[PDB]
Amino acid sequence: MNIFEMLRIDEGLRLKIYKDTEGYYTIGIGHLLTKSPSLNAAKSELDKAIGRNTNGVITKDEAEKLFNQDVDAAVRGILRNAKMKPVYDSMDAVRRAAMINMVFQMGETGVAGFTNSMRMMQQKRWDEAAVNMAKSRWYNQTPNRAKRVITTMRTGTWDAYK
Ligand SMILES: [Cl-]
Ligand SMILES: [Cl-]
Repeated sequence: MNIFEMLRIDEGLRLKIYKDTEGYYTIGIGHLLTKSPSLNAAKSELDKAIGRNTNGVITKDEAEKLFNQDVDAAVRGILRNAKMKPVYDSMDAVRRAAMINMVFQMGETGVAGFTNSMRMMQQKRWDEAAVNMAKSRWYNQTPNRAKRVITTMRTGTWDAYK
């Protein structure tokens, strides 16, 4: 197990434009196209990212290609972030994966609001961090996924994904 398998489980795979849980157009493995309500807008964004006239449909290879780019960008975002980097650097690999999943789902902006939790993470206070993270819109909106990620943060193992 690695970050890629993990996120593939959490996000699934759809080759056609679809609305995610918040109702934003998305495609592939969690690739958000746009938050605007125009499907055209979306299609336009899609074509821009793929480099062709997709007509709202992509292949599996294309989806995986967007996915590689997206994972990479998320890691890089963490490293470039002054408050996150040190937390991330302080943790083992499994827990790092958990943080990348959060940033991938909610962006640097959303993750940005887990300060308190990140403090406890840095201090290796797992149980507490886990409890603090559950107090969030994130957990209330997408509880099953949140739970998986929280257990992974808490335990440092992949048990939630087995
Ligand atoms: Cl893109
Ligand atoms: Cl969920």
